[PDB]
Amino acid sequence: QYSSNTQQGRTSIVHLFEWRWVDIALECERYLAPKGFGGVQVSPPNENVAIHNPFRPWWERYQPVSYKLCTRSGNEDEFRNMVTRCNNVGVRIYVDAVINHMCGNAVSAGTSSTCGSYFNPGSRDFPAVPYSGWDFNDGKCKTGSGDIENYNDATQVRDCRLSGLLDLALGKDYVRSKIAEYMNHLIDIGVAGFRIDASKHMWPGDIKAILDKLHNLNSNWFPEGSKPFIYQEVIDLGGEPIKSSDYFGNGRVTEFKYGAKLGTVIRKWNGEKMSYLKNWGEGWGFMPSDRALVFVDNHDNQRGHGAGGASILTFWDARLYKMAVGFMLAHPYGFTRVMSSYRWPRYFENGKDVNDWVGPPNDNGVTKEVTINPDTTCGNDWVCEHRWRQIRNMVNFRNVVDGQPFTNWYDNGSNQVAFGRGNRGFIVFNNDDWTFSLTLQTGLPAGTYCDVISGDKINGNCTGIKIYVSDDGKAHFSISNSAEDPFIAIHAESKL
Ligand SMILES: [Ca+2]
Ligand SMILES: [Cl-]
Repeated sequence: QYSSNTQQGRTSIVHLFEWRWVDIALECERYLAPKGFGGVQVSPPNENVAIHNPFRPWWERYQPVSYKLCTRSGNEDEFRNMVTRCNNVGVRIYVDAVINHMCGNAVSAGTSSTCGSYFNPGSRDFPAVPYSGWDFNDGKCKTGSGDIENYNDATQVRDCRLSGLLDLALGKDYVRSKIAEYMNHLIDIGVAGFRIDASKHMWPGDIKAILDKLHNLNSNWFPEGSKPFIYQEVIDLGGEPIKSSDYFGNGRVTEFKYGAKLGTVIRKWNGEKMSYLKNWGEGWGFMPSDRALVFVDNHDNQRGHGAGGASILTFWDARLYKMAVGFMLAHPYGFTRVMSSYRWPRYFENGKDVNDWVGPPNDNGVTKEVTINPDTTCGNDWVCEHRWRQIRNMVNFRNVVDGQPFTNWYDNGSNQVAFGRGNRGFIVFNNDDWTFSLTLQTGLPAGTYCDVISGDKINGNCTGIKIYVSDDGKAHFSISNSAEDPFIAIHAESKL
């Protein structure tokens, strides 16, 4: 479950949050494939609750009604069509598996579901699965409210309702099987792995028992013996009885310390400065690199939702955001996930975004397609951070330098740093209030290199800044403190 299963030479997965299957399918063939992306994390593909108050919030997709592959992103035909087309061009699909619970216990019974299935939360009735009262932890939970009341109690965090969400009895073989059934449906369709939603709220053993029932990946695209890639969502910033390491047996785990710390550093808050990033990684208290699923922000924290703090950088902070993502993509630590979002009508009430619930761009509830402007940007309020040249070129930078060791690090004691990856790449950052002008050892072979942040290499020339690495591997860098993108990057494939 530790192998990404991505095509030979691809190191990142992008989260196309709330995107529709047909758009992802197209996105794979026209952009993701030729741009070297490894895979796409898709929003939950199973039928969820249609919550009309508020109007179709993004979080309704985290409230299962059944395992029918029918959502606002598309039906089963479209889902299968997407997986096939993406796999045919070397781009993998990773499913966000919401298996810890069904919907909120207070949701009204009826057919307000993305596929019309009937369900009765009050009576614990989900016939489309089917699940009955016998399949939830109502009698196992020992709290007075029946919900999770204290995270200092590892047991209730696992057996009680997460904010009211009906907690599935993952200890029962029947439930474990119904879930395995759903996941094998996805695997057989072509899925390459899963993001396991709310991993902290399930015993590491129940998850395992579920994974033990899964098929090997589709043998038309994946080698024999291939197991689904597994990265469990566990928010652990320390201090809790539950640790991210408790899940290393099932696969990789989300490292929420990564984004929180990088953001505080890049924003230069709490006395942090980029020069401190020289021992970035385990040296900062993070989990082992071979188990970490890193990212700057995710669909949750870019909204402050159960977020890791205000330090989290997002597309709203474009300039600093690109530096954060660039550094992550260049640093060998962990497996990188790039975020891609939609712009919502953010409105504050003093540290309160009352519009953080707003779902994806839509027309009366129907998710809007992703239009592609000529400058390769996206319309209909889709941010598409993964298409920003600075991020897109850094995704390839990670591919190019893959396997090379972190070396040639330099820092000015403040916020001007630079480091390379073996003899295949070198990146430079200036986050100080003055100019960064210096000759640095890049560890790269002599030549003229295109800065892949400012431009691209095309027809034996650069469209942006050019860097000249002399015979001893040294090159001059000059990044103004007021540059729109205060960082430069070059690698073996950007060389003329
Ligand atoms: Ca649970
Ligand atoms: Cl996540």
